[PDB]
Amino acid sequence: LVMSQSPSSLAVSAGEKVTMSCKSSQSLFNSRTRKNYLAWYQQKPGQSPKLLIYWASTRESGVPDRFTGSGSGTDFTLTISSVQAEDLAVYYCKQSYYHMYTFGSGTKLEIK
Repeated sequence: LVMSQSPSSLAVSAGEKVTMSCKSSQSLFNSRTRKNYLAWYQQKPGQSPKLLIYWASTRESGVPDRFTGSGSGTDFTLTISSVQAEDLAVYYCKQSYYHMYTFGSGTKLEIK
């Protein structure tokens, strides 16, 4: 199982929308619970990881609608509506199915 994220680095202006990908070499869809065990985390410098989305598209309580997770099977997407200064961080995807390769390599988000 290979988890791959892209792009590695995103540099945009405030207010812009961005999308990032997380691919898996194997399907993360479980025919039992019928859900994709893929989550997205926000990692700021030295801070504790922050859960943004789980079950591929379920937004964690406290997270604004600006963060949206989508996709199924092998291709997943994290969308951030209008990037703001507080969004500056590295975003990682984590799969909880086979569990051979847990986290993706991450996408760094910055402004300007």
